Amino acid sequence: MEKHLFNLKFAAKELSRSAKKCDKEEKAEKAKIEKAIQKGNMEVARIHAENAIRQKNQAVNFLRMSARVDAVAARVQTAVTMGKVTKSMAGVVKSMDATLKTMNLEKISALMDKFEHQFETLDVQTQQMEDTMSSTTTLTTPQNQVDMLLQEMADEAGLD
Amino acid sequence: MEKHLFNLKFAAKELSRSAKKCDKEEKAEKAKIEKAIQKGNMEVARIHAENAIRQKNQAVNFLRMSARVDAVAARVQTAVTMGKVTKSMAGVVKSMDATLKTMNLEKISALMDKFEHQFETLDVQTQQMEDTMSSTTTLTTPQNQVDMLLQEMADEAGLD
Amino acid sequence: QKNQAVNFLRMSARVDAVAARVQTAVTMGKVTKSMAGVVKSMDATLKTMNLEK
Repeated sequence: MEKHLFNLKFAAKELSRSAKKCDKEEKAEKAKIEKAIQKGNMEVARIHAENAIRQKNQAVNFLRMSARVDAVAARVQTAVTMGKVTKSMAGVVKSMDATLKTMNLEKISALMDKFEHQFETLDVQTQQMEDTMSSTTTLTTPQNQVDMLLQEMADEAGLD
Repeated sequence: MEKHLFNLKFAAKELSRSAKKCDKEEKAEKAKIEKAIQKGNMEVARIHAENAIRQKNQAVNFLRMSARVDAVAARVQTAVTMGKVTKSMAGVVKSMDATLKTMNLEKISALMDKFEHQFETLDVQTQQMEDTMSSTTTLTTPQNQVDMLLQEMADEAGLD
Repeated sequence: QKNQAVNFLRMSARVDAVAARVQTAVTMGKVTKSMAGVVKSMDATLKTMNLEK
């Protein structure tokens, strides 16, 4: 499908370029007319005048085609990108669906209260551990000593 | 079909070039006439004058052919590019059609309400998850503490 | 030229007035911020320096 989009854009840019040439030729042809009629030739001056004119009207005609073809090119662009979005969206709806069948909310919620209970047990493990761990080395940290220390750095705390 | 377009443009540019030569020869031939009649020769001066003239009228004739042939060349150009646009357009109408038969709007719209329902379920999954997830670690974020904090940075907020 | 002199000079007046009040607004701003500063630093140094100690 892309192939046709690319050919349309190509045809558009094509028409623009050709129109551009015909216009350029038009200007050059004015110049050439002036050189011609400078001699006093009334025939060459004629067919040059003529080719100048046709170059200009061709410029109009081509450039018009460039317009309309460009428009269709735009809408085709929209059509393709729309296509991509549609496909990909179908993709997420499906994968998410078949992953919504085994992930259906009940199993999740269960997994979550299971979660609460779980790390709750983590916390009690922690607490227990730190009780025995702090009652084994506790000879090296009297309560009294810590009291007088904390007081020591209390009264003078911000005095430096 | 391109082959004939290319031969027409070729014939046009051909005629232009030959016309150009005949013109150049014309000027050179004026010069040569002057050299000739400088001696006083009334015969060489004749046939040179003659060839000068015919060179000029040939310039007219050729250049005229260049004009008209160029015109047909232009319209043929339009015909070809029109051809390309037509084919490619037929292409998009068809591919898009046979992709409009299995993509026919009803199935899409269905896919879309299915879409709403789907990500709706996503949101409830989210909400649930964050409830248990924020009620498990919630010991580490008292409500009171957050209140006094937010107030702390409320009163002085923009004072810096 | 003379009436323009009047007109411009009038604009100079009023714009100058607003300029003055804006000046007051800014300096007021500075004073407010800095004052908030002393109230706070002095406060958090009033918590560990509280009169009893």
